[PDB]
Amino acid sequence: SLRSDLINALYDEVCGIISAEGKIYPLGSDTKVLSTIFELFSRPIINKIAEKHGYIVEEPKQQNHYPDFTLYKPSEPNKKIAIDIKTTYTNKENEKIKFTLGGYTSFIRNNTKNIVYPFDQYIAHWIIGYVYTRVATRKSSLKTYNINELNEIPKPYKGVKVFLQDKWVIAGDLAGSGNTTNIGSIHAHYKDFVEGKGIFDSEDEFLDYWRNYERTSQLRNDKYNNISEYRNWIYRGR
Amino acid sequence: SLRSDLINALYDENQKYDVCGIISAEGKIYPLGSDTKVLSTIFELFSRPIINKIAEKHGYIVEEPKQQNHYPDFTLYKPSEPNKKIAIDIKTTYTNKENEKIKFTLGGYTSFIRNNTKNIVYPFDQYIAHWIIGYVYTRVATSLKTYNINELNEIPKPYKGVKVFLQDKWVIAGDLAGSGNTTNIGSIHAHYKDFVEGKGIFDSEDEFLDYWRNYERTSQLRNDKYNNISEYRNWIYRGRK
DNA sequence: AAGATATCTTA
DNA sequence: AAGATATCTTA
Repeated sequence: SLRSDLINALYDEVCGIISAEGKIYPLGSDTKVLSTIFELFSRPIINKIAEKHGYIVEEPKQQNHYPDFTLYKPSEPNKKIAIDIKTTYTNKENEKIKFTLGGYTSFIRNNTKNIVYPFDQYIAHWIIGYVYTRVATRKSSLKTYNINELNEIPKPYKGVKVFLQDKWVIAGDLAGSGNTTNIGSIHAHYKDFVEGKGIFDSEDEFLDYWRNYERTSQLRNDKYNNISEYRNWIYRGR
Repeated sequence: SLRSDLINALYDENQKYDVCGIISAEGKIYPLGSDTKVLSTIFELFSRPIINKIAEKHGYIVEEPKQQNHYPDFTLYKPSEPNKKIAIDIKTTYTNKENEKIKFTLGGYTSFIRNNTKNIVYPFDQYIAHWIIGYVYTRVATSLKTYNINELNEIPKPYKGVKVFLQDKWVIAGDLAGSGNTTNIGSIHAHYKDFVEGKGIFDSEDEFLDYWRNYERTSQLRNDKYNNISEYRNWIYRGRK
């Protein structure tokens, strides 16, 4: 399928930035550097596979718009797939990780706000999750290298494990961010996201929970703070 | 001096080299995207080597943060003068037309400029200078195809007119917010050359710091207090009340 | 001014 | 949970 192909290609597949003159500057250790590194790394892979499956690939023509990639075949343009690259680290393998999966106050409550095409034209919402182990930056990460010095440039990451999965499967009930209100993924191990061991029962339960989520913890206290407390709410009448 | 050196280096180095992509240890080159986040990381990893060239030339030690969200991007100093560090921070912005006014988000106003050791590499009071290295670039029209080692020139870039400057945070800060939920200090909204000429609004770094330490998070709690420089100055005049 | 995009630390 | 890091957008 398009999916079996994509995840199969991502799996089978960086030391720094290069300039037109020839200089290559090393990478920094902050997450803002890696996110960009992974997003870019993913761009020509998602486009090669999409082609293969007669899909068109689009990107936000406008900034601050979800998702990183919009996919669709010409014919059936009302059936669009949404792909989003996410990124998180890990200090030591096996540890539990979590992802921030998007705002619950935008394209999930308003159909046009902060998204390319109306929320309703997307049939799927995948999450290509990248994970990496943190590694302290190097002094040598501060000098420029040359095309032939390449195999010597250190990187701020060790072992990167990547997974692909439907958003709601890996979504949780705990908020991913406080002030910028983000949906939070499950806080589990890597293969739990890979085996899709989530907590929500259906796509619609996922949206029902988050679409009904209150910002102010006070209002949330007597509404429902988690999955458990949610279903009760359900059995009471909402 | 260290400063004029840094500036002159950021000019000449940035005026001749263009970053057109990321590279793999094996050879493959991946093009860039046209969105600010992508761009703002480039100019960040780009300056690091220069700030390190010149700092070394003046015998200054350089240090990047230890945690993933600590200010500033670099801490300079002489071991001969510890409690005297220089803080450098790179900011980015964009313009559609070449001759527009710009504006940067100069960090938070409720973190370290309000609390000594919150979100900063070393206590705030251990810094003498706080510079900003601004990068203004120009958005262009927008590829998704991997270019080989011998194809650097075909690689299109999504920016067309980088302009950098180094100036003091306080000199260029304004009386308005740069962000709401992320409580950021706003810079002056002015034409590029003004950031270079230091045509700000605050009379001293002393006035800058106090404005931002009393700025109430919301217009409502503000109106009775103060919403700009003139109102701040009347408030001060009226007896900080 | 006020909230969105992404992701993290502090506890 | 909340508030930090950066920057944008909308009104």
